[PDB]
Amino acid sequence: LRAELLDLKAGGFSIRNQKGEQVFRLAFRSGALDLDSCSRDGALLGCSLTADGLPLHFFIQTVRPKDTVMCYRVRWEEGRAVEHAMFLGDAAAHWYGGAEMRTQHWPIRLDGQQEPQPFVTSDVYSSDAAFGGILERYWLSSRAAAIKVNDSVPFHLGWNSTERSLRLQARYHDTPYKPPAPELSYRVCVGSDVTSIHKYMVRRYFNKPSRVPAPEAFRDPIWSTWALYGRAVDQDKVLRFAQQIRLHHFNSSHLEIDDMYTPAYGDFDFDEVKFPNASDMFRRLRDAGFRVTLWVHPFVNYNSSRFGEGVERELFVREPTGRLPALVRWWNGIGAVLDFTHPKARDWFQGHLRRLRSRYSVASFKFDAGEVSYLPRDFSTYRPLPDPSVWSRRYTEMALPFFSLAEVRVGYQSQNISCFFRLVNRDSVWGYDLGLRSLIPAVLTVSMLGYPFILPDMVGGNAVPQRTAGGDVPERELYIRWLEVAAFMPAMQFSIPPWRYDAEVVAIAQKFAALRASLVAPLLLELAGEVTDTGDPIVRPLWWIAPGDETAHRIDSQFLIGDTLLVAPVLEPGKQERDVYLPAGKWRSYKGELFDKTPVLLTDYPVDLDEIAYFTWA
Amino acid sequence: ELLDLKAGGFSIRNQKGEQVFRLAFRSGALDLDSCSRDGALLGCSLTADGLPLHFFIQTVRPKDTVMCYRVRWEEGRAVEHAMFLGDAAAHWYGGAEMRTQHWPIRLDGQQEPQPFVTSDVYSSDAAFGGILERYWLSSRAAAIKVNDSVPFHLGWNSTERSLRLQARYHDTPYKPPAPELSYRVCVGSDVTSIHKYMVRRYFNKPSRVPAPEAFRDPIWSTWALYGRAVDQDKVLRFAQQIRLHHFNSSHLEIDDMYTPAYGDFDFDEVKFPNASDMFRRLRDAGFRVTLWVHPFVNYNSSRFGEGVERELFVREPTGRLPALVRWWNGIGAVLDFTHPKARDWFQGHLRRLRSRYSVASFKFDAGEVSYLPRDFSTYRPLPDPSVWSRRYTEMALPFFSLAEVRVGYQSQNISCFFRLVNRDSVWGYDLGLRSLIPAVLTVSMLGYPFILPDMVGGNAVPQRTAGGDVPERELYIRWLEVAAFMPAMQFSIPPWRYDAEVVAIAQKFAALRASLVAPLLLELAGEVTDTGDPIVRPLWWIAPGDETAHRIDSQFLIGDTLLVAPVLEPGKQERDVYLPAGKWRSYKGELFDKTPVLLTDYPVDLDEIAYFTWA
Ligand SMILES: *[C@@H]1O[C@H](CO)[C@@H](O[C@@H]2O[C@H](CO)[C@@H](O)[C@H](O)[C@H]2NC(C)=O)[C@H](O)[C@H]1NC(C)=O
Ligand SMILES: *[C@@H]1O[C@H](CO)[C@@H](O[C@@H]2O[C@H](CO)[C@@H](O)[C@H](O)[C@H]2NC(C)=O)[C@H](O)[C@H]1NC(C)=O
Ligand SMILES: *[C@@H]1O[C@H](CO)[C@@H](O[C@@H]2O[C@H](CO)[C@@H](O)[C@H](O)[C@H]2NC(C)=O)[C@H](O)[C@H]1NC(C)=O
Ligand SMILES: OC[C@H]1O[C@H](O[C@H]2[C@H](O)[C@@H](O)[C@H](O)O[C@@H]2CO)[C@H](O)[C@@H](O)[C@H]1O
Ligand SMILES: OC[C@H]1O[C@H](O[C@H]2[C@H](O)[C@@H](O)[C@H](O)O[C@@H]2CO)[C@H](O)[C@@H](O)[C@H]1O
Ligand SMILES: *[C@@H]1O[C@H](CO)[C@@H](O)[C@H](O)[C@H]1NC(C)=O
Ligand SMILES: *[C@@H]1O[C@H](CO)[C@@H](O)[C@H](O)[C@H]1NC(C)=O
Ligand SMILES: *[C@@H]1O[C@H](CO)[C@@H](O)[C@H](O)[C@H]1NC(C)=O
Ligand SMILES: *[C@@H]1O[C@H](CO)[C@@H](O)[C@H](O)[C@H]1NC(C)=O
Ligand SMILES: *[C@@H]1O[C@H](CO)[C@@H](O)[C@H](O)[C@H]1NC(C)=O
Repeated sequence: LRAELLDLKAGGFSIRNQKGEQVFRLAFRSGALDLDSCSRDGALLGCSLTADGLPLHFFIQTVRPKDTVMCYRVRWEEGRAVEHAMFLGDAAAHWYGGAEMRTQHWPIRLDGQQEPQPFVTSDVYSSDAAFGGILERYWLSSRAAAIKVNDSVPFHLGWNSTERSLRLQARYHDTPYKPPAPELSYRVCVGSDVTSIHKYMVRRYFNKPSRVPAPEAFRDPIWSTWALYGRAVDQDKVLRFAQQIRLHHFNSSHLEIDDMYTPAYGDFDFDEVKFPNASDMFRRLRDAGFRVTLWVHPFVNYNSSRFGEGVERELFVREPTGRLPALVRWWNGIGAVLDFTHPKARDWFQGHLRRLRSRYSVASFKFDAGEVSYLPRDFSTYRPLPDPSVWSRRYTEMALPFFSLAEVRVGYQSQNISCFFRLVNRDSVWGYDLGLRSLIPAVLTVSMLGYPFILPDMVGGNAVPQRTAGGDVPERELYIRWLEVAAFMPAMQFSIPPWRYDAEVVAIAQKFAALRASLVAPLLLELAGEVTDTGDPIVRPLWWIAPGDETAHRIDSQFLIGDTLLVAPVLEPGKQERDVYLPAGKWRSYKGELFDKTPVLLTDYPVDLDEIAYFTWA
Repeated sequence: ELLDLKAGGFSIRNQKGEQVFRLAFRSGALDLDSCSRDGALLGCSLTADGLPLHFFIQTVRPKDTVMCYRVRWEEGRAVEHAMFLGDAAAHWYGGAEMRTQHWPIRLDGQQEPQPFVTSDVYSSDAAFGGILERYWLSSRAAAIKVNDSVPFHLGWNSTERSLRLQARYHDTPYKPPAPELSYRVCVGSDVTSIHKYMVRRYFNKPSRVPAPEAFRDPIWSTWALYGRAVDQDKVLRFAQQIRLHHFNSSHLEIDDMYTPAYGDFDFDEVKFPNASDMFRRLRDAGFRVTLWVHPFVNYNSSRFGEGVERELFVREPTGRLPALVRWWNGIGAVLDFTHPKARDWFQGHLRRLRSRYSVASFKFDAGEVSYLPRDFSTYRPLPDPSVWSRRYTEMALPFFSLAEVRVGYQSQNISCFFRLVNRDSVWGYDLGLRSLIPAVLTVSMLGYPFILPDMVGGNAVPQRTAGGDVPERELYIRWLEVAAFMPAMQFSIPPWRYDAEVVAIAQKFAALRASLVAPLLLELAGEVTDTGDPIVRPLWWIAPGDETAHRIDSQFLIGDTLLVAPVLEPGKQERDVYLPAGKWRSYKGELFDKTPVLLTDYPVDLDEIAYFTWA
């Protein structure tokens, strides 16, 4: 059976574009159709029975929303689980989108075998199976086809590398999804090029942020206490850090005071031991020209002076019967988690944040955690969440009153929250496993999902022992190369500072701060103001401007800021040159060279330790 | 044998030809053409709808006078069989402690099968109480034991007078280690013989006897008298007042609340400034002391953190974190008595209280799985959740001599006292005066000889009290009188709360208990170890062929030789008394030797109980 350019068989379907290329192929894996049960009424193709003879609500509806776009609405509705296997295709077909992951490849590459698991916001820092804090049920092909899985679906995702398939599953057994009868539905749209079809899908499904964060956050470096000091942060260390930033002649968007400044997790005011005179600390920081943000989280531990208050006022996520709080474990221990569906728990959280601003003139907050992997398997909330990841959304709404200098590390339809979105903890390693090579794939993936204001975590990574190339801190060359690429991303955050290394590392950092300020920042601010209208990302893949270009489809070592700044950092140790691809148009190099014969690969393009290759539209 | 199997159910007859058991299949019907016989085994492979089935009936003749029928129905589809109680002449005993306790068993209205698990029935007429067994006995000398394997749920239907026996795994605290309903129906010559066979087969006997003074001297509890507000001064004033009114004491039981928070084991220094001195004074005044304990650690307990970190608590289903519970004293965790570490932790605190304060033993309160979460996990798995109650009652074993528990799930071989759940200060069968004999008989039937019928006069809860503030004078006296003849006797609201006559009546019944009742209780207690027979016996125990003895809920036996007939109604100075076969000497000296007989309008004044001794 043919529905426009879609071939339906018993065991699956395939779709072609007008050129006659196969741009989508899908197998039914929880059963087969009985084609004799299928009838066509206009654009609608419905089927009533499976091949085994079970009743079924299946349909394919053809929709022509534009002259150059054909969409296919698909529904398979049976307690029997639904699975369709979406084939990525041959080596020339490259896919983008889905979730932030621990090992982030661009284009998407998933190794081995994974049985479908809940497609929900998880902390992937320790897990290569899980799906990260920022995700969307959206996959885009370099062959100008895209799939959006319906928000209704109790959606689980697996993969099979042998047949290079995504396993799309709807199920209600062994999952944190509740019903408001499994149901897998989605829309496949086919366009003329990858950029056009992407823009159609983004405008249809994702909201835009309508505001821009503080302009200094797109220019001056952010300074975090976390990687430098860890939990042992205190009043003296914060002031010594602030002083050292000024003496080494660096600007600051703000200083972010991290874990731990409270006596217990759940308390909001300062530990009087480690911060004897917080008021004085903030007065000195204000006088020295530092805005300040504070690390906050949705947890109240059992030994918090606020745990009792939360239980009695019922501000916590509950066990399934909805009567008592449910205990959770996070990286800082055991307690409850605040229910952001509950107006009282929202007012309670907000009240403590407004008190910290009122008292200490704190500008905004680092909103840490927010993943449903830190909620119990099965739970209840003041308002029901059949889709559990909507809890992540509700937590990110806590940033709205302080959006201007706020960061969150989760996004579930959080795109219209006009704050920064931080990548989960990068490790001080070179590789794609949360390392230097993960940065461009991860930022591109997040940008694709409609989150323009991206903070790529910490320059040099978090320097976790056993996860650090160089033992104690990231090795010198890793720090420099990271610093360089980080200078061209929308927000830039140091923790382990340049003066931990040597005068040359400091000099390189000062150079990239100055270059960021004069070249990058004016363009970031223009593009940030443009988001409100266009909904286009700030960090763009090479294929954005060269959508018909197979090399631009594959590249993970280069990116664009808007359409006009092309960046090609060195991402390998012991290299003073790299290959640079210029995809289309005329490009002026940082040294003044005019390249007007494109597309072209520049072979062995010189880039010394203290340099990055960048090119501007001509 | 004498079992007729049809498609829709079966019936069983005794050798006299009476129908002693009738059961309907309610989750399907048998295809009789699928049934074949190999010796005593009758197996069937398909239902009437044509579904595959593991069904069998095996005939077993274990004794000359006993025929048993092993039945299995094994299908995720729930199994339900409806057991018919029969006509008005058929009377049934056993099952669970209930809020409204009738004898024989009477269940009103309609109840969908619900989990047959240890619950706190104080506020609930549907639920099954802390002491229960899947065991039902007929006055027609038939009994059923439901297999321990069954994920067993019980309902009832008063219209057809049926028990609804259900096996299901959906919406229940039962986990599997495929629903399965199996049971054994045994038929004997008389109700007492068949009961003794079933008890010896299924229930263990306690091999030890509690402290002899617990069967003689009254127990004194602070609970109904003082409530939570109990203090060091109040405990000492109570102890003094017991001595000044010339009463003996087995021991004084200090109840809720003596700790700063629930989960702490040592004394609140505010309400008990010098606990050591309090216990020294009580010891000098000749008082043994027991302490109220429970399996909960509240979130505001200084011990909650320790329990979380050492993982001593019942967990949520994934078995990683503690699960919070609500009980009558707030929100916290519950200790996992499947966990050796949590058992050692609990025991350690109890041994410290004995070592420090010379406390004799403990009141082990709660223990029902209705205070555990719907779905939970434990160090060792409990596919049958009520085994948690068993594991909690094992905490009494080292202090059994003066211990009480209020739950029993195969806890019979734990040689401590078993307390009825809170009696209310009312006359009726809803935890009132009329509930006492049915409840004690029901518990005795399940192989628990050492029974404590809670508090003389009840707990005096406002809105659940005949007389407002305390139980009305006549209720207190009648309760006191029947309580004097039960295996253990516990006052809380004391006689001197009322008047000199109530005190005098209490002193009389204390003296009578000491000289008549206590020597017999101790003999029968020592006999349990060998016979496994209860102390408190129904009239039908000695008169098993007697239809009147089958029905009576207002009389009981201590052993075979002491017959008790208390007044259980306000404004009555007489009652009808039934004497079964044999010769009886009344408390006034009258020889009744023309029996069985109904004594009509037998005089019993306010300060008296009717009792008779074998002659
Ligand atoms: C992953 O995909 C491969 C290829 O589709 C699956 O392997 C096939 O399995 C079927 C049985 O259903 C065999 O008859 C085929 O011969 C297999 N083909 C190959 C190339 O191995 C495999 O089953 C899938 N794995 C999972 C976990 O679903
Ligand atoms: C911001 O984005 C959120 C999330 O998509 C929008 O919230 C949805 O709004 C519609 C219309 O009111 C509701 O029916 C949905 O239930 C909302 N979803 C959630 C998860 O809250 C919100 O309206 C957006 N606001 C703007 C102005 O863009
Ligand atoms: C006391 O009673 C308990 C419970 O009936 C007995 O424990 C059982 O012992 C059997 C056989 O050794 C085990 O297979 C069961 O697992 C135990 N059941 C439970 C629920 O714990 C115990 O053995 C009895 N002890 C004595 C001496 O009578
Ligand atoms: O503790 C402060 C720290 O928290 C977050 O990182 C933690 C992460 O969420 C865990 O998965 C990991 O095991 O532990 C990390 C801390 O050691 C946060 O992302 C980080 O920036 C910092 O705020
Ligand atoms: O509070 C001590 C008290 O506890 C027990 O009785 C409680 C019962 O378990 C609850 O169901 C009821 O709602 O509240 C009762 C206390 O008010 C116990 O049985 C009793 O003897 C005493 O120890
Ligand atoms: C997607 O979900 C919406 C809301 O549940 C529903 O109306 C629509 O029909 C679904 N689409 C398909 C193709 O099943
Ligand atoms: C530092 O801040 C000052 C004041 O806003 C500004 O004029 C200057 O351009 C900034 N320099 C850099 C390198 O960011
Ligand atoms: C009762 O349960 C036991 C243990 O699971 C089993 O072996 C036995 O056969 C069952 N009895 C019947 C009658 O099904
Ligand atoms: C109770 O039994 C009657 C008569 O046998 C029957 O008609 C009725 O449906 C039963 N009720 C329930 C709730 O099963
Ligand atoms: C009370 O206890 C005393 C001292 O042990 C004992 O001699 C007496 O027989 C007991 N009397 C009663 C009525 O319990």
